[PDB]
Amino acid sequence: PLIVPYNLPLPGGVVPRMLITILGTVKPNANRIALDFQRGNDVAFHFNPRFNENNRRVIVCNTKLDNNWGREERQSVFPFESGKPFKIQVLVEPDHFKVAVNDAHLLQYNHRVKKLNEISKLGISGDIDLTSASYTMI
Ligand SMILES: Cc1ccc(S[C@@H]2O[C@H](CO)[C@H](O)[C@H](n3cc(-c4c(F)c(F)c(F)c(F)c4F)nn3)[C@H]2O)cc1
Repeated sequence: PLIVPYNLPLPGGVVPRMLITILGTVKPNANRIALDFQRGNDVAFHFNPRFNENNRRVIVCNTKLDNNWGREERQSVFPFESGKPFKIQVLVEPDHFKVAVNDAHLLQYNHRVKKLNEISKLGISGDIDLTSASYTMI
């Protein structure tokens, strides 16, 4: 397995038609997972499965600008399961990141950070065994 937290450079930033694929297995009794598409210290797109937020499972998405988190976007469809292998696909579209988990569409996140070419790393952290993280153009 790859070492978590893992940094995946995104050379030249992201662009529409770029597909990022993350394969891993959720740890037993997981609490949290995060993907962080970063523009320097800013987080353009934070994708954060929470397994126990007041006894509910929820995906929280947000952006961090100058160390401040913005308005959260929440999704109660929750396709992750402790102990189980998953696939996350993040497709960059012109106006949003489009996320599918285990081949099922999950959510879209409209671009708040609009300098897509400056979003040039992806951090992967939290309660997973990370098998692979890669990108390709579709
Ligand atoms: C005013 C206010 C008060 C409380 C909060 S709570 C905050 O909410 C954010 C989304 O709006 C982020 O989720 C943020 N956050 C989570 C992580 C994280 C992770 F999600 C992992 F999965 C992980 F493995 C790890 F190491 C982490 F550090 N880092 N920052 C959270 O602290 C936010 C605003």
